[PDB]
This record gives sequence, structure tokens and C-alpha cells, in this order.
Amino acid sequence: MESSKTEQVTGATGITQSTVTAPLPEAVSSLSLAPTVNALDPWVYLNQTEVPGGTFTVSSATQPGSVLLELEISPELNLYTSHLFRMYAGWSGGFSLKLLVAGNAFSAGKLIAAIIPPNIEVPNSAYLLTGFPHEILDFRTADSMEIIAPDIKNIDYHFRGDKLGKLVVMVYSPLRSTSADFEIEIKLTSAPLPDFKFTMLVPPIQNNALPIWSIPQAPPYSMVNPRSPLTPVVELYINSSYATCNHQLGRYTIYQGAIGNSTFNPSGAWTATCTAEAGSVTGHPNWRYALLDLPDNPTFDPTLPPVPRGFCDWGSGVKSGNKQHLVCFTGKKVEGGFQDVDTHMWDYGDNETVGLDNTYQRTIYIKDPSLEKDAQYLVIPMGVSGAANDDTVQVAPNCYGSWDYAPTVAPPLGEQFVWFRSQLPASKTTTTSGVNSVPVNVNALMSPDLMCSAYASGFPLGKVALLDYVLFGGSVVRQFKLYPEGYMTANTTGSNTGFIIPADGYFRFNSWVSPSFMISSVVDLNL
Amino acid sequence: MESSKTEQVTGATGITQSTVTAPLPEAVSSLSLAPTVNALDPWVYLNQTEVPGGTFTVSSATQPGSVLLELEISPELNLYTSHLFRMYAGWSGGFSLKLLVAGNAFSAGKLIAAIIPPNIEVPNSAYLLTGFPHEILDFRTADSMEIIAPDIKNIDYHFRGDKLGKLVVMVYSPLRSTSADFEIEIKLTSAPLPDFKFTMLVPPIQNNALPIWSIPQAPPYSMVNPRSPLTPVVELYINSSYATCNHQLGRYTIYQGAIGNSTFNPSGAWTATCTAEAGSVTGHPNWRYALLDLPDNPTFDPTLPPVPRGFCDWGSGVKSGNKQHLVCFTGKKVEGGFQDVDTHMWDYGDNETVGLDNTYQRTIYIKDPSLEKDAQYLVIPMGVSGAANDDTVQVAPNCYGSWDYAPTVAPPLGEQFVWFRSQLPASKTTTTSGVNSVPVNVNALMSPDLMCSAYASGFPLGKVALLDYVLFGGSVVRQFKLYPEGYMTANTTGSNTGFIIPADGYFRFNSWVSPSFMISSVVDLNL
Amino acid sequence: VTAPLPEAVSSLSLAPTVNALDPWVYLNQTEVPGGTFTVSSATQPGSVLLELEISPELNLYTSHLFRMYAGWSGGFSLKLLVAGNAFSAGKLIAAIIPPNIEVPNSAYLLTGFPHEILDFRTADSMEIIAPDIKNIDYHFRGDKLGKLVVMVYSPLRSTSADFEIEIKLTSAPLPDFKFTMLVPPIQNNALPIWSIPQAPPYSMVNPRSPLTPVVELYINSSYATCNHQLGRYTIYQGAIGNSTFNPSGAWTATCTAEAGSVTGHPNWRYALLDLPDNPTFDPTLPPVPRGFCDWGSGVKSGNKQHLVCFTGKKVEGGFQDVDTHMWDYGDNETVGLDNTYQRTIYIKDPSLEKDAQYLVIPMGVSGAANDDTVQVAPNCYGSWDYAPTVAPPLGEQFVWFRSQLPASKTTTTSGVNSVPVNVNALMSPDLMCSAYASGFPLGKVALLDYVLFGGSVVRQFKLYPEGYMTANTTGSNTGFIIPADGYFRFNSWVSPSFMISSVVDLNL
Amino acid sequence: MESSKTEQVTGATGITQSTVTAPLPEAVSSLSLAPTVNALDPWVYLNQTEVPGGTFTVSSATQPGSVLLELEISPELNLYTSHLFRMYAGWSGGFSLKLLVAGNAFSAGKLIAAIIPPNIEVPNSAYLLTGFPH
Repeated sequence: MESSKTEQVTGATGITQSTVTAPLPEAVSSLSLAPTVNALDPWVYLNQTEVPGGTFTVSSATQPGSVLLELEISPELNLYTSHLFRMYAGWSGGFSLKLLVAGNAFSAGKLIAAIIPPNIEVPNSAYLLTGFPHEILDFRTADSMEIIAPDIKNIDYHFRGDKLGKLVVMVYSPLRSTSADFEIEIKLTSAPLPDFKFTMLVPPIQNNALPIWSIPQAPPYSMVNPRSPLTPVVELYINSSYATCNHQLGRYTIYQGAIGNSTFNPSGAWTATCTAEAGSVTGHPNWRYALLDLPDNPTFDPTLPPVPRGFCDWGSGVKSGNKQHLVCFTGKKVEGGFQDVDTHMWDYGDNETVGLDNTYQRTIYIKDPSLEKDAQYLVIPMGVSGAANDDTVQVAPNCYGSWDYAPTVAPPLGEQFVWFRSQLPASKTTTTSGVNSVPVNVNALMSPDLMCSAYASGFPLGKVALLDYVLFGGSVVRQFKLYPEGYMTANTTGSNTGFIIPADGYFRFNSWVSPSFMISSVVDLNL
Repeated sequence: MESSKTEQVTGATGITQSTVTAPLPEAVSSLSLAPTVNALDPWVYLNQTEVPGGTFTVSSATQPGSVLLELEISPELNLYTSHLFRMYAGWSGGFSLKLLVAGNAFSAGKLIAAIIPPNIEVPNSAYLLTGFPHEILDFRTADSMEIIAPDIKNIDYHFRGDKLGKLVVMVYSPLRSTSADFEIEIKLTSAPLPDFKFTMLVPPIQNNALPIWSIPQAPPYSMVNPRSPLTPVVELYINSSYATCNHQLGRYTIYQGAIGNSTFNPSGAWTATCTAEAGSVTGHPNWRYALLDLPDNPTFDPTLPPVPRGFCDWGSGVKSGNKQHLVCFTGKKVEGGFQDVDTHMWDYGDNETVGLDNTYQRTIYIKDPSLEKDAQYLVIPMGVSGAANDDTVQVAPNCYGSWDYAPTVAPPLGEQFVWFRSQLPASKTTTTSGVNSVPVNVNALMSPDLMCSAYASGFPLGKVALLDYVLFGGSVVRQFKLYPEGYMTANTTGSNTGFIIPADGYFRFNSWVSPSFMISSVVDLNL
Repeated sequence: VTAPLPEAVSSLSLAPTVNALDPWVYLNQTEVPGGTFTVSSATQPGSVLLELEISPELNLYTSHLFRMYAGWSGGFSLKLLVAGNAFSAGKLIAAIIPPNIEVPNSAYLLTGFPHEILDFRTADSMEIIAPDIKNIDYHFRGDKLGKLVVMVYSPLRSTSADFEIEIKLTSAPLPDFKFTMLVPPIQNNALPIWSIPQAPPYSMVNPRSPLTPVVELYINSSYATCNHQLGRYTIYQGAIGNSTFNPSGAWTATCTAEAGSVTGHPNWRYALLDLPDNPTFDPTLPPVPRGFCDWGSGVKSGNKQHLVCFTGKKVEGGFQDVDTHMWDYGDNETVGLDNTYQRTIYIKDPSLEKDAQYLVIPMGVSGAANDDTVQVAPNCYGSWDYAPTVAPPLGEQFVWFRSQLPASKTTTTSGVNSVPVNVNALMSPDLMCSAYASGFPLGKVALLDYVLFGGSVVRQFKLYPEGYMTANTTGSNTGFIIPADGYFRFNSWVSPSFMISSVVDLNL
Repeated sequence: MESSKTEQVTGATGITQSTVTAPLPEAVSSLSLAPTVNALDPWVYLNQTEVPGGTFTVSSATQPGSVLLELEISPELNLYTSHLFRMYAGWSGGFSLKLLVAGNAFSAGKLIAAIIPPNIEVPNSAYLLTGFPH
């Protein structure tokens, strides 16, 4: 609206158009209540930089009414104002947003962008989006559109934590083309408007998310496996069958740290004790009941977890009488320690009854005919024995009550989880030792070591991290998405249950993307 | 020299003097070669902030000729220019440094400050310091002295990595007073001079040390013990006897990460294997020789470590035939794993010969009369047995060769180490199991979890970190110094070998201090 | 877009002499050495297509002159030549990186630097000026310099059938450019032009099988990687791994008999190679004598395949009754002592006298071995410097020097009956000889023309500084062979991402 | 360089460009040593004629670096000056050469032309050809 410029393409088979528009007038604050007004380096106003989570692709499949992009107008748009904002208490002013469109004269379709005031819901149809102040582009001639996005507020200047307006981009008319694999690419860049200002210098220690996250180059094999300490991580894994995870040990979150029953020192908390309560259950051998000790939950209330912190979540099976069991060290407690430590078979709760068969509680099986009454015993989970395989260990027992356990999660459609494997050694016995375990592999959703760095540099709100995985000195690079909930996903096309990736390491940070972002790189599982 | 101001104290029993001096004229660069000149927020020039490592105390014991303070003139002096410098490639300009002296009219003594040009050694006598451009203060009347410190250079503007001038402060005449516990306190504050400028905005990801270090509030008991995984850290420890450390597992450094034989995943690397080579040594039972496997050092060259990564460094003793030994799990390797895993006694190298008695090599003892020839075996260090106590485990075996092992370290005179303890459970046996371990405690210099955050935010060059340790909700606070070499020290006055500190946690960052800084808080070991 | 970063003119007031340039080199544009690259629909976003230091090497006239001077000062004016089309649309990014700053990893961090966006349909004839960010009043050779980086911003897409787009850069010194100090013209700059004396491949020696002339050049689909140790040469380092500049001279070796044996239908006796250059057998030096065989015979099948060799007992001033025996590396049934490049071997000799020197001439392989087994080399372990394994960029295949090895038969039970096989070497020392004179431009690859029938047929290969040649092939097959008439010719320097326009059809 | 002219194709789906360039300045001889200076029929200067051996075809197979055309600047370029030269002993002056290209707006590629001074070898790569005036 403010101005328009047209240029002829090379060869004179079309044109490109550059426009500047101000759909909503800007009201400039007088800043009369600001104790001090702090100016910016003048060169910051002249430097367009890419906006985090400001990229998307339009294909013939994309339908109108789906929100492709939604961003708040704040200092986080620009790379340098984001870094500067850590030294200040408040801010005021708008931004100039530039849409870059890679169009062509032999395509068809339209695009719409609009400004949403604060405290207004975003609609899900291009028809309603025309109610807002907006602008429309055509793929045949669009080259770059500059939007003078205003800073809508009812106060003199902003403190941290307010509600802010948004920019929304949507397809107005579907894309068409003779070629079946043509697609339009959209990118956003921003810079503060000349009237942008800061106020009230303060020491630079804030809770914001750093615009750039620095990841130490520690490789995966140098990281611990939460669900199987004492065994190093050997490779990364992708399985098509594993469409969900219900584990409670390898769960970490950006906001509230550990989740469910997880801990930051898996090796330290791997040990527990039981009291060997009376009672027994039937079987060809004789099985015994024991109640786990809860030092952190001395009074067995339903609010706190019912099992020792970070204890164990193998998962034996829905029903396995003489087929599958868990094997652990066990020894009677005496002064100064324990005596006669040897391998025994065990499991969770009773067998026949439901709700106690495979669940978290204090009740556990013991394969000890000579289990002394009301005496304390040691428990080192070790591994599994019988007919157990990888699948049985993968599925953890269910959780019940009101002790805010870790919720089950699934990947977005079209993506698959990435795991940390570990070879669990097999234990064999020739004499009458009692038990014989079998080889098996254990997977963990996430390791605390990787998430440790992320805590120092939090994630920007409503964004995920796109990471590069360098293996052969840069020749081979893989792309993963790291969600705040604490899992990694990859884009796949094939179907395989045994895909292996080396553990050379060197994780690298690429950029911030939306949760619905589609990874450009694709991992072919059929190979 | 430029100006002086005198004021009368309350009660008219003395005066205080404020002076501004420019001992060395400033040459202002024209910045003709700078592609862009970036200005600063004008309010940054008016904000004096404390200089990191800019505090010291003068007592009657302090003698002239000892360097109390030495700082480079760079953007790191000011809190805000340090944060701003991460966005830029170069800088140019001087600083104004203010000395604040807490003097009194009924004391005596003098103080001297000087400016050292680049590439000049700092002398160790006040007599030679008068050769430089300098200024002299008197404790009877000194209140605040402002120094216009110039930016001495022979280039148009600075890049990272140059040599810079320094400010040095020294006692000119010793302090005297009727009271025996009087002492003067000195502090430095700084702000850039009006001609300071930056140049060439670049994305803010640099290798500098952040002016403020943010420490996660994870308590010690949530951290792993490098020298004893599977046992949680239970308390912090101070011992007067332990005047040095020669360990090789709990060694981490700010610059080159792990040191000696340490690893970032102690639990994962705690396991090793041996080959059970031929030969034997005398004894009432029969002992056997075995050679440790080195997957990381397949060819046993003297350049690389001679033992498995992060394996074990207990330390049994200088000579213990039938008194002290190490006890571990052991089992013969078979397809899929190991069989007949049970506790056995072992040690390092042979017994009589020197250089192999207590040293790192592949040779180790095995307490297995039926040790099969040239067969692989598992080794889980577990613990100790016999007459071993805390002292024996504390002293690790020596290291020889040219495999850049971890050097031995000692605390500065008047300070003591702070350790991480862990109760090692005792293993008892009633039947003919073979061995019986004893309770013992294990100490580690540092845990990787604490150092993990420090890697993200490096230390400023030539500085140590002063940390606050909050225990009872802020009521009780302890002060420790964290050195880049990777150990913590505390100021003590008493003499005790069993001082215990809880593990409530909540480490906090206070400020940057010099290595010779003396902690104000004192821990009384006699209580 | 014309000038991402301002260019600050230096007065050169500290230079002892200010040496002016010919006024006419300022006026006309020339192609930038190594400034050519191509964009394809398969190119991934965020991948660096071109990286150049702002230096006198951006122009071939100033590059030639710079061999004669010790200092310089000033920037350059670049012009962009795009061979686009009407159907394809994409977008590029060009940025200036100040000296002492690391190059970013992703396109979104690159936008932090001074930059500007190119659109394929309007990019042609765009002009960019590259300033030089300097510390001193002028540069000394060996300083750290700013650099220009070009990266894919939006991937190339086409409405119609896809076309590749080829990009060229031309440059000329900016009017303030000047030299200084006038030193003799033997400085260390890489010459903008490389002159290759004419030498047909069959006139070159085959390092991995001397005594057999190179018969023809070879391209195979299956051979995806090379792990050889003999035919490895590098312009920066010279001979790599266990290579030598005199393959025939180092072919012969000797070994000393060892105690023991192993199991076999006949008897398998031990031997131990001599190491004149490694007397103490320390871990940091090669385990085997320089230039010795690196053929592989099966991963573990010590009995199915066998290497063969002439062997004779040591005698004063010579050797006696040399005859053909079998041999192989390592003791077999072991990870580190089987099919491994190390000094322990065994010989098929019924009676091998202990602690006696013996000849070892690798000759040829026998048994069930075929050329596929021969090419795979024994693995290397230890701390000594061994040649890294290499693979060509996706879409390209190696070009090998091929030699044919005659077989050997016998009526009498002399011990063996060798099998005819073919030998391949990735590089030959003779071709590298010339390159050492003229260095390669930093991080650039030589594009060579191989013309055969008096100009009628021309093949295009890329020679990498690591020491291998590759060809772009639409098809991939095992049996394709190029004649050996020869006459290599130098074409230009290209970026390693460049894709050869000329294509070789292998399936047909 | 001297001038450029642009025209729209029929249907307005592209353009055609006609240019006049003088990459190397001409030095005009004073002819002070010539016993006689003989002029030409003025109509000969206005008659473009095809140059012998001045035709070639570019296909997708043709590769850069191959010399498609190489001609000496002499009276043999023009049909009438070639016939006239038989009556004379000497000559002096340059020529105007016109390249006619049958292009189309829906193709791609580029072409380069250069002037080689006497006693200089012709290179076999477009990269080196940019060294000459072109």
C-alpha cells in the first residue's frame, strides 16, 4: 500500500514485485513514564535476520485454512534485539517483517498474511482471516513483501510477561503446477523499526531462552543410559513398531526437570531394598512377597510415588508364569552391609490379580524359598531371564493412582522416535546357582547428559530444536527434532524394525522450528 | 593531577580526599580502518560496576612488594561492555577505574598503583614500581581515586587475542594501628571512557567467559561419584591429613575436559575385562596373573594410557601380602555373556617387584585357583577387603611412563580440599563363597555434573569462582573456591579429620576472585 | 546488495614502496579461479557451495602478479553470471565473514553476518563488492583473511522438467588495490594456471602392480570406496600411508623365519618381515616395509585364496634356488592377526629353516581369488599413519589405472598354479609430478580434459588434492573401460561441489 | 558496450537484443609510407556477406572448451574485398563482424567470443579465454 516496485525477470518471461504495506497504523508511545530511554546501535536497524521458526513449504497437498506460521511481535524476532533484551527491563516499538517467496511465472495460487491483536483467538479458515487487517500475494509474481508490524499495547512500555499481537500466514488459494513435485518456499526476516527503544539497564541474568544454543561435542557413547546403567550406549535406534513410550525413568523435561520416577543420577539410585513381608503365591517352586522401602515416602500416601526413586521399569509381560521373569542380586541385610549376595528371580506384584500383575507398587515377587520373615534385603535389578525378548522389556508396566506419573507419548504422524541402545550382558551358571539370564537390549528415550546443557539455555516458548548429527567428519549429516517434552524424532519413509545409526556423535544446533515443521532430510529405513 | 576535592568528615576529626588522575596520556584512535563504528547506549558510560577479582584486604601482616591486584584493560572490566562484546568483532578505547578505600584518620601507611604497558613483566617491589607512571595514596585521608586508564596499542583497533596493558596495586608503606585487628578494604569499579567504541556486529556466539555464571540448583546427592558409582553421594568432607590428591578418575578441567583416566560416564566405563595370561606368584593360596584389555589402545604404546578408560583407582597399599586386597566380581566369558559370576580378590601388578607393585599397567592379580589359560574374564571392582581402611583407599597407585597422566595437586597454604563421600556397602558371606569385604568410604575430588554447567560458561582467564553453599533455607551459608583445575577448597582454622557437611545443596555463584583471594567466611574444624 | 559491508580505503602510508598496477587490469573482468559451481534440485539447503578468501587470488592477473610481491591492500568487485531458465525458481545467500570468525553451520546463522539474498530469476549480472577487513595498514602474506561464503537458501525447484543451473563469477581489482615490496617471483602462491606435460597413462607406472604396463583406465559400479595403502599420493604431503615414489625399487622385500606353524592340509610355516626403517618396531611407525604388497585375499578364507611369491634362501651375496610358494598375511582365525597389514605372515614351505633370511616377491594371487577380492586391502590398526578410506561424492565414480597380471603354471609340483587377475590403482606418481610445482588453490579441485581420438572425443574428470580422480556418470556399471591413448589437459579450477556437464553412460 | 538495442518478440513472450561492442580499441594507421592510397567503392562498406567457414551448430552434446570457430582478420573475410585484393599489393584496416544467433526464450546457455593478437596460441578452455578482450 505504501509503495510498490516491479522488475522484469531475466529473459523477460515474467515479473517480480516488491511491496511495502502497513495494514494497521502504528501508534508511537511518548515514553513519558520511562525513567530512562536507552537507544540502540544504529546498525541494528539495518540488519534483517532470519526469524526463529520462520520457514515452511507449500505443496499441492497443503490446503487453505491450515495455519502455516504464527509468531508474536516481540524482541525475540531479531537475533540482536533478543541478545540485547537480557540487559534491560522493558521495551517498546514495532518491527518490519519481510516475507521472501520463491515463486515462478508458470504456477498458480495465492497467500494471505494478517495481524491478530492481543487476546484474540486465531481462526482456522482463510475466509475469517480476511476480517483482520491483511495482505494477499500471488505466487506468479511475488518476490518480497515487507509488513510494518505495529506494537499493539495499552501501556506506556512493556515488562516481561504481557500478551502480544501475532502475525499469521495461510494459504488463500491452493498451489497448482504442471510438475507434480513443485513447491513454494517461504522465509521471514525481521529488524526493529526506527522507533524501537529499551529502558532500565539491569544485570544480564534473565530466564529468557538464548537465541543460540551451544551444545558440547560429547558423543552419545560418553553418555549414561537411564534405564540400564553400567552398560555404555552403543548406537542410536529407530523402530517402526514402537509407536509410543510409557517409560518412567528416562523422562526429562525442559521446564520441570525430571518427570515421573526419573533421576539425574541413575547409577546412584539403581539400588533399592525390600522388607520380605509374609505371604506367598503358588508355583512349581515357592515364590514370596516383599514390600519395597520408600525412604522418600515414609507414609504410603497416594500423592507421592509408590516406588523408590529411579528404581526400575523393565516390564516383564502381561502374563508370564513360568516363561519370563526379572533377575536381580539379593542378599540379607546384616551389620555393616549384606551377606550371601547372589542372583534371584523376581517380578512386580502378584500374578493372577489385575491391577497388581504389572504395575508400580511396593509388592514384588522373590524367588527365595528361604526368605526370612520381616528382614531387609538388597535388590540390584541386573537383567531378565526366561522367554523375555526386546519387545517385552520395551513395554513398561502401567501406573495408577494420583502420583503425577509420566504420561505416555507418541510421535507426530510421519515421524519416529530415536532411542539409545545398550547391550545387556547375559549371565550364565553351570552349578546350582539358580538362574540363567539371556542377552537383551534396552532403549531409553533420552539421557540426562544431553538435556543438562539445554537447562542452562532454555527453549524459546512454543518452539522445538532442529539438530544436526555429524558422523563421518561432516560428509554424512542427519537431522533430528528435539522436543521440550524430552524425546527426539526423525523423518522416515521406509519400514524397518532394525535401523542402526553409529554413535560417533558431535551433536550440532541448526535452528528453532515449529512443532509441525517437516524435516528436509529423510531417513530411508528400507536400506 | 587533573583535579582534587577535599571534604570534612562528620565531627571534624579528619578529612577525605577524592582525586582524578591521568598518569599516562591517552592517544585517541581515528578508527579510519574500521568498516563500521558502532556506538554504545549512552547510559553505559555513567554506570560504575564492580570489577571481577577486584577486591583485597590489607592487614598489618601484608608486606610491600607483594602484588595485591593485577588486571588487564579490556571490555571484561565492566559488566555491560563484557556482555555487549559478544555481538562484535573488535573494540577500541580506554576505561576509568575507581579505587575505593575504607581508610581512617588514626592509621598509617601508603598505597601505590601503576600502569604496565603490554609485553612488560610485572616487578615484585614497590621500589621498581615507581619507574612506571603511578600514583600514591595515604590511608589516613584516602577515600576514592579515579584513574583514567588508557588503551595502549599500536593498531587501529583490537581483535580478540592481543596483548594488553595492566593495572597493578601494591603496598607502598606497611599498615600500622593501635588495634591489632584493623585492616583496610580495597575495591575497584570501572566504566568505559566516552571514546570507547565497538565495530562489526556478528552473531553472538563466542568463546569468551560469561560475566555471570548460572548454576543449576541440583543438590550434591543428585550427583554421581566418579570413584564409586552405584553409591549416592551422602555428604561433603574436609580432612586435614589429606594435603594432596593423586587420583585419576575424578579429574576434570575447564579447558581440556577430562584429565588422566577420567570419563563423563563413570557408571558406563566401570567395567573391564582381562585375558588371564600364564604365570603365577607365591602365596598361601594360589594367585594368578592377567593382562587387562585395552580396546582404545590396541597396540600397547607408551603414548596412550595403559589401562582401560575410567577403570579403577582404589589403591590397596605400598605392601600388603595377606592384609589388604581388592575384591571384584569375576566370570569366564562365554557366548552371549559370562557364567559363574562371583566375588574374588585381586590387586594391581605383582607384589615383591617395584614399579609393578602399585602402578597402572595391564598386569593384575586374580584370586582364582582354577583360572583357565588365555580366556577372557569380567571384572567389576566392587570394593575392598582385609585390613584396608579409608586412608589406604584415599592414596591411589603411582603412574609412570609418558601417557600424560593427571598431575598431583595440593591446596594453597591455609586451605583444605572439599570431597564427596559415599558409603560403600560391605559384602559378607557365610558359606564357602571365598571373600568378605569390609565397610569403607570413598572420596572424589569433583563430580562431572557440577563441571558440566561450567563448560557452557567458561571461566574468565586467570580467575577462580567463589561459590555460596546454602543449606538451611539461607540461614547457614558456606563459601568455597572452585579452581579451573577442578577442585574445591575452603578456609579453615582448626584441626580435625572428620568434619561433615550436609548435602542439602543449592550451589550459588557469588563472584570471580583471584587465586590468592582469602575467603571471608571461616570454617572452624574444632567444632 | 551491491555492498553488504562498506570498504575502507587505506592510505598505505607505512609501506616502504607503493607499487601500482597496469591501468588496464582494473578495466576488464576475468573469471575467478575456482569461482564456478552448480545448483541442482538434489542440493540440500544450508550446504556451502563456494568459499573464497578475499585475496589477490580472486583474479588471475593479480594472482599471477602476486608471486612477485610481499604485501597487498584493497578489495575486489565481483559480478555474477547465471545460466538460468524460465521454469525454475530458487534463492541463494552470499555473506562476508570477518577474519578470525568461524564460518556458520546453517543458513539461519549466516544471516547474522552482512549478506544479501539472490533470486535465480533476477540474479544474472548482479554485482557484489568484496571488501578486505584489515588489521595493519597492509597485509603480509600468511595473515588471516575474511572470506565470502555462498549457500543455498531456498532449494531449486522447477515447474517443468528440472534443469541444473551453472554459476560463474568474474572479478577485477577495486581502484584502491595496490602491491608492495617487489620480491623474487618464486613465492608460495598457487599459480592460476596449471601446465601438464603430455604423458599417456600407459607411459605411467602402476604403483600397485609394477612390471605390468597400465593397459587402460577403468570405471566400476561396485567399487564404492578405496582403502589401499600403495597408490596414495597427496599434493600437500606427497606419499601417503605406505606409498613410495619408486614402486618397482621397493617391490622386493625379505623376511626371517619364525618358530611355530599352524594347521593346514600341507604345512603352513611362519615368517616375519624385516623393517629396515623401523629397527625397534615401535608402534608409531609402519608395521611393514615401505612399498610392500597390499592385496587382499578373502576376509578369513586362508585356504581358499592364497597370495603367491618367489622365495629363496639367503646366501652370501645373493639368494639360492628361488621358486614359487604360497603365502598370506597373519596367522588366520584372528581379528588383528588375520587379513591385517602387519609384519606377521606365513609361507607354504614344507621345510623352512629357522632364523634364515628369505626373499618375498608378491608376484600374483592364486586359488579361488578374483579381482574383486584383490582390490579389498587388508585392514590397518595401530597408531602409525595409514591412508584414510575415501569415497567419491554422491553421483560420481572413481577412475582407476588398470593393469593385467599374467598367470603362472607348472607341470612339476613347484608349489602353485597362479590365476590371471586384473589390478587397479587409484593414482600414479607420474601424474602428480607436475602438480608439486604449481600448488592447488585452497580447497579447490582441478577439472581435467582427457582427449583421445585427436580431438574427436573428450572426457572430463575431477582430480582431487587428496589424490583420486572421479567422473560423473548417468549409468553405473562394472565393465566400462576408457582407452589409454592419453593426453591429459587442464581445463580450470572448480568448487568440490561442481557437477561435470559431460556425462559418461555406463549401463550402455 | 558502444550501444545496445532491445526489441519485443511477436506475442510478447521474450525479447531480442542487438549490441555493438569494441572490446579492443582500433589504432588507425596514417599510411604515411604508402606510395598511393586506393579507395574502395563506397557500396562495399554497406554489404554484409557470409564469411567462408563461418557456420556451426551447438547441441546439448557440445562441451565448453572446444573451439567452434577460428578466423583471421584479413581481406578474405568479405566476398568483395577478397576479389579486389587480387589487383593490389597491400592493405590496411579492420572489419566489422556480425554474429547471428537463432535463440529462443525457453532455452539456457551462454556463448563467448574473443580476439587473439598475432603470434599467440589459442587456449582450449573458456576459463582462459576470459583473459583476452571478449
